[PDB]
Amino acid sequence: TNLKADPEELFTKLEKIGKGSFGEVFKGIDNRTQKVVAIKIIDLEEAEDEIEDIQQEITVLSQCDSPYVTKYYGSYLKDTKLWIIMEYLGGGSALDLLEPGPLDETQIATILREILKGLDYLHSEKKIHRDIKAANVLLSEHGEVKLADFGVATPFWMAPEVIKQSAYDSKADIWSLGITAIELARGEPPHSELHPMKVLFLIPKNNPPTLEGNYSKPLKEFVEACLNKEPSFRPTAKELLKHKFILRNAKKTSYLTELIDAHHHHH
Ligand SMILES: Cc1cccc(-c2ccc(-c3cc4cnc(NCCCN5CCOCC5)nc4n(CCCCN)c3=O)c(Cl)c2)n1
Repeated sequence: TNLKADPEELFTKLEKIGKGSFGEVFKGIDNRTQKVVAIKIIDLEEAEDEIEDIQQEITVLSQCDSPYVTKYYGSYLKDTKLWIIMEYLGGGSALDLLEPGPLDETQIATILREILKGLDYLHSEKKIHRDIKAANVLLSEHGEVKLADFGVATPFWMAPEVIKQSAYDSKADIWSLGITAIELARGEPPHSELHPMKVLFLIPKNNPPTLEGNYSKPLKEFVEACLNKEPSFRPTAKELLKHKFILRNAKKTSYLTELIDAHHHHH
């Protein structure tokens, strides 16, 4: 992190665009390029126990160089405040884009395909995302789909072995992807009506969720593949990129601008 430069001279801070982990997130302008950025400001006086978690996510982001992972531009310390500068993605999150109404299976398949490309990248780099969910999938204004908000190394997207504090690996991300597929299809993850502490024992106790409703059998099978209780029975991200649901239904990401437009016109 840069300790000399004054982030308030380098960036113009604009409106809040999100409640982030450990701090609020603002739309900002890079004053030298006039590009829009996302700025997370964390008060390190008021968030002291979590500082190592913040450092860990910065480290992981700084090691990533993929079209499918939100870019990290650096961080600055001013008085007690840490400014973290990231790529601004103007389409908003996939969770945002569920608000006007249901996605169609081409949109679901396209978003899942792009998430899978990001997971393929991370897993090939021996990284685990750890918090795959629609709120952490961001779209550019062109429809590009990228991962953000890595989990630290709410239970609804957690694999059973993560909850049982077993040794887990990248297959935990594949379970979370299955939950995210249900969320993209239905609007909410399984058990969304229940208190989190009940969900904490239901996920290990119960059979895995299934996708309920009038969805194509390939989509239900995609979900069932990801949501195996046994991690070794879950496919890899590489394998899932060849799943018939993806191959039959995914299309150009640029088509997702229609989804972004529907969210803009809805508001
Ligand atoms: C602790 C730690 C360590 C290292 C890094 C970070 C860290 C994590 C995430 C981000 C972040 C980036 C980001 C980019 N673009 C966007 N666009 C939203 C546009 C919405 N508009 C609404 C109006 O209509 C148009 C669309 N939002 C971003 N958000 C907010 C959303 C988070 C979703 N989970 C970020 O939180 C940053 Cl900067 C740093 N954290």
